[PDB]
Amino acid sequence: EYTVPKMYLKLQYCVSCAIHGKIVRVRSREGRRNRAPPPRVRYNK
RNA sequence: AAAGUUAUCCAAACUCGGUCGUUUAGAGGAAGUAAAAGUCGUAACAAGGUCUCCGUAGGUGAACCUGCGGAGGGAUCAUUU
Ligand SMILES: [Mg+2]
Ligand SMILES: [Mg+2]
Ligand SMILES: [Mg+2]
Ligand SMILES: [Mg+2]
Ligand SMILES: [Mg+2]
Repeated sequence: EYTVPKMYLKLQYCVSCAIHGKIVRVRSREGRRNRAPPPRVRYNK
């Protein structure tokens, strides 16, 4: 039995390249002030 | 005791030079405002199609472009061992 190793990276972007690669996107005026991380899907349908 | 006369003082006026202020002529050079049915491009306002702007330095017909350090008045108030 073998376990393939992992790889660890830390990418970091300017804002101009952040929303062209769809890392983040425009939010509404009221929804802007919400800094909780998005809830990742834990059921996947 | 009059004309006249000697030496100081108070001094108008003229001549030459210096200095300050106002007004005015000038070949040529370089800007601003307005008036246009002008010529050549399209820098900015939408991610204005290379995100925009600030200080500094260089370059190009013209708007402008590029290097170094900033700012968000941005196109992100946000990504977990
Ligand atoms: Mg003159
Ligand atoms: Mg003249
Ligand atoms: Mg431009
Ligand atoms: Mg802009
Ligand atoms: Mg704005």
